[PDB]
Amino acid sequence: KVFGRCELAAAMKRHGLDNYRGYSLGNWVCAAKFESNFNTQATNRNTDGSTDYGILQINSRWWCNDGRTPGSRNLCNIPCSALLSSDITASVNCAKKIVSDGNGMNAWVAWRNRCKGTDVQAWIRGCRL
Ligand code: NA
Repeated sequence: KVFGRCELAAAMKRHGLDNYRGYSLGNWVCAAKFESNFNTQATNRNTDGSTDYGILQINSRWWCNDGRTPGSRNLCNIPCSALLSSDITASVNCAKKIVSDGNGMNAWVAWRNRCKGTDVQAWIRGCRL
């Protein structure tokens, strides 16, 4: 599923991402925009052999299990395929774990390089939230 901007914002808010760890909803929408283009099925292989999965491109080295990342942890205790569902619940729960790990949303390279410090409120403009 490819979410619309306001649809994803509303789903993220319902799942409790708005202001989670102090990151406004727009930060999460922006991160999903630049990580996956709002596509829940986005997968991207990294050179170290891990893969990023889903709307928030959660990595298989630490957070999910994909059975093909030797030496990997599965801290969200979830199959990586579950981060590709049209229902983003699993991705959000895992992102909550990720953003609490120490470096906040800097865990997402696209958020740090394309969202951090920008007018992230633009990402929720016009949404009935
Ligand atoms: Na893993």
